[PDB]
Amino acid sequence: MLEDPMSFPKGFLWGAATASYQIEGAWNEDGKGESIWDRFTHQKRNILYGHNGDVACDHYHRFEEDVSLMKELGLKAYRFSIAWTRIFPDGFGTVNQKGLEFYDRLINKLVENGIEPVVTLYHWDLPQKLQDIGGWANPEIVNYYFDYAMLVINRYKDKVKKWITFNEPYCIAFLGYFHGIHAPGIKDFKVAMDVVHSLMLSHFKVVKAVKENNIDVEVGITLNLTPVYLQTERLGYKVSEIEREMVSLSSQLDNQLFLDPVLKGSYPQKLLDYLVQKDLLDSQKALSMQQEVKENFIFPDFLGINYYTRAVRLYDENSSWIFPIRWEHPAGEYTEMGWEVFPQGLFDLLIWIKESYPQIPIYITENGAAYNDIVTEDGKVHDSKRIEYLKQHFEAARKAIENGVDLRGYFVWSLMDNFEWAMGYTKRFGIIYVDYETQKRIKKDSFYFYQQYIKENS
Amino acid sequence: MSFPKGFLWGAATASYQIEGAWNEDGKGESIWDRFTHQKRNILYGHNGDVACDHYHRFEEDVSLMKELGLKAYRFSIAWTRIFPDGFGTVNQKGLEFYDRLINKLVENGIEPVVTLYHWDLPQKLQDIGGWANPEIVNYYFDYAMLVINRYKDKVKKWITFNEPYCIAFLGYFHGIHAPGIKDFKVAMDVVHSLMLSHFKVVKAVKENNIDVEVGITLNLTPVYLQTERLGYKVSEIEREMVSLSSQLDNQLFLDPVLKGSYPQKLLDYLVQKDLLDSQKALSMQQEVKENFIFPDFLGINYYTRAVRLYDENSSWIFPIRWEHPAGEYTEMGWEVFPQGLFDLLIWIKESYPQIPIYITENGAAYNDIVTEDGKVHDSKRIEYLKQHFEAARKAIENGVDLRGYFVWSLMDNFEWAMGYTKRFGIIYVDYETQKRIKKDSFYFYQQYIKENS
Ligand SMILES: OC[C@H]1O[C@@H](O)[C@H](O)[C@@H](O)[C@@H]1O
Ligand SMILES: OC[C@H]1O[C@@H](O)[C@H](O)[C@@H](O)[C@@H]1O
Ligand SMILES: [Cl-]
Repeated sequence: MLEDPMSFPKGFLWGAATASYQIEGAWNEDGKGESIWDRFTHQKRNILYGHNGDVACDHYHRFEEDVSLMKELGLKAYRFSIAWTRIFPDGFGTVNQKGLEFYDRLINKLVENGIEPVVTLYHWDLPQKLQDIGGWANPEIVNYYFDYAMLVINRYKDKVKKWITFNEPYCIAFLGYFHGIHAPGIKDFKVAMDVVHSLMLSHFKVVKAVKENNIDVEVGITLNLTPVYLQTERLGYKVSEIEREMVSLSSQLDNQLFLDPVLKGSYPQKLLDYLVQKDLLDSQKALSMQQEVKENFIFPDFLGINYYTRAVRLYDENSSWIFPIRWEHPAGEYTEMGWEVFPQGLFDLLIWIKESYPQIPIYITENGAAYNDIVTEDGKVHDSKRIEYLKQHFEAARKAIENGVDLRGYFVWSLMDNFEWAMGYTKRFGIIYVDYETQKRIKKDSFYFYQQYIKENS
Repeated sequence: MSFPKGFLWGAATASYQIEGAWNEDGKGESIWDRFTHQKRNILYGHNGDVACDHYHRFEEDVSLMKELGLKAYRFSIAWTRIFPDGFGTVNQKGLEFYDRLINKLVENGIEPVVTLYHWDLPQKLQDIGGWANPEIVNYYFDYAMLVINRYKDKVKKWITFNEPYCIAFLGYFHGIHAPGIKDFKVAMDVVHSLMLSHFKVVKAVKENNIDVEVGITLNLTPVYLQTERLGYKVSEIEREMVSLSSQLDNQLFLDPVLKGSYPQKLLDYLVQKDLLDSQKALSMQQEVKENFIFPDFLGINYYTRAVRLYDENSSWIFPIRWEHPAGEYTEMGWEVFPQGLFDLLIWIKESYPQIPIYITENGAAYNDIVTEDGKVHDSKRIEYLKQHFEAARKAIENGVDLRGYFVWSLMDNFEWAMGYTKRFGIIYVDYETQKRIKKDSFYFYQQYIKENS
């Protein structure tokens, strides 16, 4: 007998996500200090086409129009980040009132319109003045971050009930400090590992203070997770032990390095051991890292997940990577990022978290796709592939819920086309198209699709 | 709007990829027998010792061709089956194999098209420098003329080389193909040995009034600018540097083959970057000019395009990087882009002297699964072929002298450094049993040939 389909729970947070550097512009206005991304994009050869976020989507100026679009869409929630440099131009010291006033006005406008604000405290825009003294590799950054975080939490806790300490610490550490393709452009694995640990301790400090002081907000963190699959199993071959081990270690670096500390109070020990055995990490640091996460661990209120695609990997002795593995690209649909469209990966990932970690509310804090959108003569954007991407992932999410995953919300990346970091403006993820010459917002077909989807699933 | 009368609908294979019997009947060792027998060279330690065992099973395979309704079949002759040491003693068992294959093809009304060299140089000749040793040209020529003279009554189309780009750069620069050397200057030597080898064969055929056609197969990758995809203005430096990268892929072999000179701006760039001795640049142009002869046809292997853009940070020999456009990709990580085949063919027609063109390879790798009822529902391969057939048709409609189309491949086979992990066949091969299973694409193509002939 047909029992009602499990649907999205009541109160499920259908949302859209942005980040301060990617949309705000006004990079030097009203006392805002220089961020590491201001510095990074103003230097040669770091960004495609020499693009920068000086203006971006001009959201600092046009936020009222953007909240109006959010209201039209029927978003239950909006995830955005606060620019540390608008609050503390120098990272610490004097507070910039005009920065507070911007966020006061944005947050109030959201609440007036019935949209739940969800704030990312750190989405990659460290004050350049703190980078000048080591940045995340300097242990004292932990305290400067904490002071910033508690200031904005105490200011906005009446209206903002969900706080994300960090967006994607994997990217911050390894892209910012190992690969150097993101600000601050450093290229040193051991420094990247110091950063990993600084971010964890920062996170725990904020979670601990909210709990200890009985502040009525929820604190979580956002991790990018990329489910890893074996090409050997795709081919129907037998998997060797060495391949199983090496691919698993590569998966642990992507997926468990932050998940394990955040939810279980320890780093993945096999990965740390490997990194020590390959002289990529000092034994003394591996040991102290482990001791310190255990000492400081506290369980968060929710887990945020950024999901886009999977990886398919296989053993490769000849590889120049830190593990003897190579990637394979399975046949199928790919985005302008060269990312495989693989909704099953979202389902598999969510089931894996349910089965492998203590229960915790989960939010998908980012999911979306980049297509080379064209504005038609009638001023429309017929982004049918984006619609299909989103429909399929929404259904992956539904199915996870049907299997008892505690999913409480879903934030499309992005509300609007924006500055895609080192790729500049070349990658469009919006459900709203932004003409960068005029700053006109054009609703893509995906906007109308999402609007209807929310209506039918709330 | 129709395919011309007598259009050669075909399928293509290569000796090392299908034959097996790698050391039977006195066959010499090739650089691919050596390459696959060293560790770390091929995925999963795969080798071509057995492959599809076509050496033994060719009669079944020819019946499948007949069933398919192929007008033509492109295959390669293994030099090491004919001259085990590359020169000297002629092996009769080798000759007898190609005798029987060619006879069986002709008997079934299928036109044989022979690639003389599809990458399997005798190891004995590599021992003395291979394609970098100028004497190779004469060893190759003697092999070529022997087989041409033997089979010219039944084989009217001969391809000197399959993809000299791959031979030189993948074999002698990147070293991911046999013989696994990594030296760009040696690769440029190889480029030139291949061009002179080509001209020598074309010349002897025409000079001796041998009634066959001689061509060459080049892999061509049409190149597109990400900057144009984004609707931005193109800078002069990007246009120049991406253009140089396309010339290395495309014009480096086309220009000598059809026009009798190498692309000068590329040579100049390679000289400027100490990638090519100035002296060699000069001699290359002079020697190609002296030996140039126009061929009877051009073979094109087309699979995909490249989208490129400028990158000063790049570690490649040009300051460029690739972009991956949104769309469908194959198991090779290749964009499905049938427009690239049309654009490429219009470009050949507009840029070079008129010449019959054959698509000597086109196809796609998908991760084929045999169902529980013994079928393979390769609907994506069907879609791939359908769209590329339509691009070929559009090229004809627009005045391109396209005279045939060979699907890569008749059957799943050894995909070089990827081993057996990539399946390009319209026929599935179970390597444990050597069973051939017709994929859905087999019947699609069967029907398409009947409707377009
Ligand atoms: O690359 C697409 C998006 O991926 C997310 O993980 C990041 O948080 C965003 O800042 C980025 O724009
Ligand atoms: O990569 C697929 C195919 O591409 C062609 O260019 C080559 O001639 C074949 O030997 C190869 O298997
Ligand atoms: Cl309080």
